[PDB]
Amino acid sequence: VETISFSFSEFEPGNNDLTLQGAAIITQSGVLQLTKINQNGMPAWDSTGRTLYTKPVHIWDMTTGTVASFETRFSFSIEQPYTRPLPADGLVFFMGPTKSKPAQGYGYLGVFNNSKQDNSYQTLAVEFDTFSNPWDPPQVPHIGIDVNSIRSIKTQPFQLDNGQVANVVIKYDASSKILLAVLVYPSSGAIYTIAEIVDVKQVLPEWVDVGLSGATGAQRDAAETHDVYSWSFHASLPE
Amino acid sequence: VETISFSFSEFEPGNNDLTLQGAAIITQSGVLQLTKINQNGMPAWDSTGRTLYTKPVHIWDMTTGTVASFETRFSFSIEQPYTRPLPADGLVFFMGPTKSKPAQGYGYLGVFNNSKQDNSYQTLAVEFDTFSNPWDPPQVPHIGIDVNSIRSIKTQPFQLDNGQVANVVIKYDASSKILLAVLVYPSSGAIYTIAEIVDVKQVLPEWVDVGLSGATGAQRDAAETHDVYSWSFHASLPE
Ligand SMILES: [Ca+2]
Ligand SMILES: [Ca+2]
Ligand SMILES: [Mn+2]
Ligand SMILES: [Mn+2]
Repeated sequence: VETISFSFSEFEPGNNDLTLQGAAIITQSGVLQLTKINQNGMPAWDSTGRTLYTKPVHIWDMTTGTVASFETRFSFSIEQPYTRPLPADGLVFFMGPTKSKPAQGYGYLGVFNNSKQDNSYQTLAVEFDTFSNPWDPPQVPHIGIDVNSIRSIKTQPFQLDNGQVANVVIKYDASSKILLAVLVYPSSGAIYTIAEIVDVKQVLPEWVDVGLSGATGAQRDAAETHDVYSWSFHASLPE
Repeated sequence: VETISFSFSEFEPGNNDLTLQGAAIITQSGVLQLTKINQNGMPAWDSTGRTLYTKPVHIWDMTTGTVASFETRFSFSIEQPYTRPLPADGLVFFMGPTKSKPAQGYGYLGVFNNSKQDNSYQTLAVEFDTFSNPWDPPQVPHIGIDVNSIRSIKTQPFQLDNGQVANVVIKYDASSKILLAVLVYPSSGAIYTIAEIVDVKQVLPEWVDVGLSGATGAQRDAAETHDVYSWSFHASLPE
């Protein structure tokens, strides 16, 4: 069995096990700010940032046909400072081709480049979407499972507890092909769940990079914070 | 669309929407004690109790072939007073034939009668097992998905936070056939998940009763509390 795992109780500036991209920044206090926070302490619009675990994950083996099961956990906070314009756009956990570069920002969360379902993306993602784009359900924010597209194969609305820390748990069981996500707000006790069938073997390449990405809006002040406090990951590939 | 739903933010003695069976009683304080609490304030062994919702639920329709999606949530607490003998046995949420009475207690949790996988049980359930019987995984407590058998088709160990309140969320999406269960301990922030594929049409009858059940051990002082503070349920049958 081939296994890989990491756990950051807090983010460490300078730890090479994590690559920062775009506006992404790790504060001295240990917080990962995916989208730029201005001098005045407020989230900047037109911003996109990501972080990738430096080491690639062996998610499945073509020769043997085996597929790994995995789980990732992280705590994050989103603070929407203005009543208008609407806030945007969200953050997301993603898995895809190794050594990828940030894609289009805004509603594409830095992971996609358009709103088409393309197998060439070879990406699987769990989003926490804050702005309703033409391809989105009307309810916002919402959790969404993305398979080779920003257009979720399934979504689940949830209420944002402004500035409060949300605990997220994502798990994929290769035998049942079930990918599930759970979001918990310890502040209010609220619990949300979403799940769907996903055959990673039909989506992702054998080796992938796992990461987090966030993006703020296209017009002035259509922004919000996309801070992450901790991130753990584990994958087990049977032989 | 055929929909049904109920929500007890608390329990009240006398409310006839809930049928109490065996040792289960609703205290003046509004707490549902599935298993007998003696006069000295401790849990009695050799006790089995359950509560059923008075009205049946239309889970699926043979003629049209339509299948209902549902979700249920509840809060419970288990207190294990002694170091020895081991505590036992657990509580569980179940869906099965209407007009049912409590089955065997102990490790069968008042829902099954043996350790066989019999289609005649026509029962689906999510247990929170505190004792490890011969058919169980070695770790207890554990969550488990039961399909016509006390021998779970899938289990998930978890740590008990003694006497603390656990928040449970169980959801079933018929289109994906996914059955998910989540447990959250507000006290510690701990989150546990478990999911599996279940085709209710191959398991349950068209109409079912939904309920909760708890049981204590077969030997003196092999017991624990099985209190439920709240319970909600909702189902929706397409067309
Ligand atoms: Ca969006
Ligand atoms: Ca047991
Ligand atoms: Mn979306
Ligand atoms: Mn068990």
